[PDB]
Amino acid sequence: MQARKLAVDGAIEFTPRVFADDRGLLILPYQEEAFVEAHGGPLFRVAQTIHSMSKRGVVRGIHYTVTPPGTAKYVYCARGKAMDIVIDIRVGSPTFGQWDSVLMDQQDPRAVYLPVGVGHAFVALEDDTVMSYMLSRSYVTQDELALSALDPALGLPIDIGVEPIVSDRDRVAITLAEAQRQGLLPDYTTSQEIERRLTAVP
Amino acid sequence: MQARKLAVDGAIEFTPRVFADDRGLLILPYQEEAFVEAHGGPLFRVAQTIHSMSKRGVVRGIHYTVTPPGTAKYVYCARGKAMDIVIDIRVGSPTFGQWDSVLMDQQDPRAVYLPVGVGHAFVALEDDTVMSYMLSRSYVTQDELALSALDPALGLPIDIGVEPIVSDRDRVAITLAEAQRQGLLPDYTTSQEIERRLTAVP
Repeated sequence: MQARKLAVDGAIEFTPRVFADDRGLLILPYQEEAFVEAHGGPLFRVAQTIHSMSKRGVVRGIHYTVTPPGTAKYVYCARGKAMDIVIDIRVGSPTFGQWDSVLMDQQDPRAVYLPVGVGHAFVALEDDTVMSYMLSRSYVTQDELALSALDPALGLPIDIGVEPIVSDRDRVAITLAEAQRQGLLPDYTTSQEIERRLTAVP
Repeated sequence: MQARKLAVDGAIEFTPRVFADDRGLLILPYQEEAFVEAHGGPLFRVAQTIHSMSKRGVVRGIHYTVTPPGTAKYVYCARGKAMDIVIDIRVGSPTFGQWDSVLMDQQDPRAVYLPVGVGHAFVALEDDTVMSYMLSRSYVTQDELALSALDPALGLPIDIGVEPIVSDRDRVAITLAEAQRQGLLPDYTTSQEIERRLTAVP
């Protein structure tokens, strides 16, 4: 497994080796040793997993959790192809306002660790695209917020030659800048404090 | 999410609700609230995850970890269709020698919790069948053992109309009864002690 630090502080891209034989294939998308090497502590205790399947051109996001309590996540594409996007919405971060993207396909699988306090989005590049997540806390509707993924200011890589397919909840989301002004974005220091507790060595 | 106790003591089948809209589908395969209600404590800390893809007719198993240290697992089928099998190989268990099966498909997805010390096998019923696992311990070859899935004493449902595709290691694995005589099986009391430690509350 190889790890590569992303441009959003603390986010990490993991590239597992793909093992093949006459029965099929195997990857180990999350590995404690590689994870600790790159992050400095183990994964958060897992509270919930997600399996989402999307049609081509679907854009989901930008999603984040009110912080505190916040949520850290670990995601990979288990079927199909996605452009995964991490957006740094943590006020005070050295990379605040920046985003980075990871192409996730089945030939060269990659997983991404999303720190507490960051935003997540993706676009499905094929039908039947499955995004598989581990989360540090169960989804609580009241704590789950969104930002506009289509915000021309951000210029996310979510246009693939078709009209983006977006839920009304994601479509009506306020922009990063509006959320900042309203005091709705996570604080970087607070997010790192929470993250350090979630990923502490037991 | 609904939980159902399987015939192997401690193994549990979870059935998540499938949410659908014009973008696709979503399930939450692992949910802490439901899991804690059914098992009595939260999932083990996740040491490693697995993404295994198999051709139709592949039979993997029966697999278990030398105990101690043992491995507990949580598994679901993320693509394709599998007959998932849990086999109670724990000497001293009240359900020793029994097995149960869970049909894992994309229409009515089900996940299974496998206690420490049990055996696991499955048959892929479609090509490109993906089995997705969370494990309590990283896979160590020397600690990973096999039992015969074709054992006439068990009568596992693993022949589906094509010649089974089986690794050489699985093909020559000894039977459960023979492994018992040889002293190679997990002990139930030991297994339960490890499981209690892994899944303790706070």
